[PDB]
Amino acid sequence: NLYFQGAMSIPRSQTTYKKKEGILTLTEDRKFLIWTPLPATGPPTVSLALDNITNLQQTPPGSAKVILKFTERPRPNAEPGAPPPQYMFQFTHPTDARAEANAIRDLLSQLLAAA
Ligand SMILES: [Cl-]
Ligand SMILES: [Cl-]
Ligand SMILES: [Cs+]
Ligand SMILES: [Cs+]
Ligand SMILES: [Cs+]
Ligand SMILES: [Cs+]
Ligand SMILES: [Cs+]
Ligand SMILES: [Cs+]
Ligand SMILES: [Cs+]
Ligand SMILES: [Cs+]
Repeated sequence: NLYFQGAMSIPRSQTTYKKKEGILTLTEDRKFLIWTPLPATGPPTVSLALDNITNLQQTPPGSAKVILKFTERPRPNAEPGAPPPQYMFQFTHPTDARAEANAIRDLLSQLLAAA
């Protein structure tokens, strides 16, 4: 019977990464999570293929900061004791930070399950 894909639009959210302000979004094919520093006219500094993402975590509501943390699959010759690569994005929209985190989280979780 029927097959449905997510139809919510791709958001562009104000976020800090490694203490630099930028924009977190997805590529138009919804296959990469990309973060670009402001002004966001250059190339992404982070490009994470959703196929390589193994975990999605968040600060709980009421935390000092609204953060999503994405974990990637270990690099090929990483040592077996080493932590996996991780990426923390702090949402900085003065009123909508948590809403915006929620929207990205929901869209990513849907895409990750659909693959
Ligand atoms: Cl919150
Ligand atoms: Cl949910
Ligand atoms: Cs936005
Ligand atoms: Cs995945
Ligand atoms: Cs997983
Ligand atoms: Cs907060
Ligand atoms: Cs490894
Ligand atoms: Cs990192
Ligand atoms: Cs901001
Ligand atoms: Cs699937």
